[PDB]
Amino acid sequence: TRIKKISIEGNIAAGKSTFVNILKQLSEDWEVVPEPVARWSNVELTMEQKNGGNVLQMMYEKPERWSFTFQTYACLSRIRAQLASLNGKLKDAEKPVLFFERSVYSDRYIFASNLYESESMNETEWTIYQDWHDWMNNQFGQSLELDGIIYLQATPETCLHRIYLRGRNEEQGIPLEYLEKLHYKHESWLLHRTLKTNFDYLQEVPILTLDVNEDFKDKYESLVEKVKEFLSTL
Amino acid sequence: TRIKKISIEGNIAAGKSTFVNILKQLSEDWEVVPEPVARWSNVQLTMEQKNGGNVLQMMYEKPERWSFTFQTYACLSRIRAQLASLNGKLKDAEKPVLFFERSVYSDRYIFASNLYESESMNETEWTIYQDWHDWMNNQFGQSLELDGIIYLQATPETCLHRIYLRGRNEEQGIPLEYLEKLHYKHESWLLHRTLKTNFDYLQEVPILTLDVNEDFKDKYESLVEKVKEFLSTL
Ligand SMILES: O=c1ccn([C@@H]2O[C@H](COP(=O)(O)OP(=O)(O)O)[C@@H](O)[C@H]2O)c(=O)[nH]1
Ligand SMILES: O=c1ccn([C@@H]2O[C@H](COP(=O)(O)OP(=O)(O)O)[C@@H](O)[C@H]2O)c(=O)[nH]1
Repeated sequence: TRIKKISIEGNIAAGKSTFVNILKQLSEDWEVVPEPVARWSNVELTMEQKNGGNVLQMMYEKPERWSFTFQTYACLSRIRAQLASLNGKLKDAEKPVLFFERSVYSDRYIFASNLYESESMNETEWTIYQDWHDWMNNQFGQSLELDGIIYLQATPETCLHRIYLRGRNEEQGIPLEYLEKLHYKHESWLLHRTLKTNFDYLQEVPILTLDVNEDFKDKYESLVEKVKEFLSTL
Repeated sequence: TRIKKISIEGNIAAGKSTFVNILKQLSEDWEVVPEPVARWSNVQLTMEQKNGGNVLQMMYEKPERWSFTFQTYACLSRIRAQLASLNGKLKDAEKPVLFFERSVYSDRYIFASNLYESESMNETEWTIYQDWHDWMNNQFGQSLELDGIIYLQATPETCLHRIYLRGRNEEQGIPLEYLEKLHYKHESWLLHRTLKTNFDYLQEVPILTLDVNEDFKDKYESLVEKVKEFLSTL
């Protein structure tokens, strides 16, 4: 691939969707793959979305019965959406960048891992999942390997506040203590670089850490400048 | 691929494992991919096999909770086991044939389908499975497309008797009425060719139907002769 693939990572409600749609518009060479599960959320037919909608709501109702199915599908959907763009976009662009909202790595090492640590996945489901994940990506990930990661870093308070603001019903019960596990997970993974994964190149992937505690919706030029400077080093 | 891939299909206990190991031995050009789930069954600690054992026994205990997970993993395991042999075997062989015990088609159109009709998979799981199956094989099946099928045909009585003889504990409760659903499924798929699938080339795939009602363990030369004659037409 001659297209640069950057994932944007970070806590629930940190600002990823907002930042990713900001980026989209700043360049014709810049293109986005929104997170498939994002699509599913809202209240136009599509089979993935019918499935996604259903499993997402079953997830809220009973995670210990639907984590493995949700996370398997959430992942496949990601891989195919990212392939679709990798292969169908930015062909005439001279500096092509593809921004992935989140990645197959946060699928496994943040979200699936959490679910297993909450015992919503038992040892068999967790082992089956990582194996399938291992294999799925061993074959298909090859054109998906990330050139860089941007980390939108927000305190859990910030995140909680933003879940409020987003006002998406199903989300309003998410406690601070949950956002803090994820935050510790992200910190470990992208800041201290302690989280050892099964994808070796990850240990050498450049990370950009961006503080998004302060609202950036109308004031984002310095975040974009840091992105651009970052991109020119990859 | 210059290797010929033939799947051996048929009801539980019809004789596939037996016939497949018979074939293995008759030629250096002839090579087998045993069904992964077959592996899992016994005991007397590879990660697939720990997973496979666990989910297989959870399947016996509660199919309506584990059918999706079992059938997802049984299938991935098959795809990767067949890829492994497709790419690592029969390189120096002049007439190379790979015999697959069962296939990704019986995974879906016999076993998964059955489970869905038993209501062990709900509409979402069934829809997510076929889609994942569609997609998994749309990408990876390309070197797996079968050149031919052999159908080992046995009455359900025969099969039941053989489940008896195999003496595998977990299997001893399988009723005749279950083996007859599968048999009707196999008949519909490989005899009347009415079972319409999502893989178009399947409608033109040559099938060899072999009566294995009579024991063939010590008397198989005419079955092998039919196989060889079959193979020369592919
Ligand atoms: O600079 C920002 C970025 C985020 N948001 C708000 O935070 C909420 C959720 O943001 P987003 O969908 O981007 O979060 P994520 O996609 O990371 O989960 C929405 O109300 C956004 O408008 C905001 O007010 N200012
Ligand atoms: O011609 C035959 C075919 C089957 N068997 C026995 O019947 C049992 C079930 O057959 P198999 O395991 O091969 O069935 P499959 O599931 O592989 O179709 C095994 O113990 C076989 O040795 C036999 O004695 N003679």
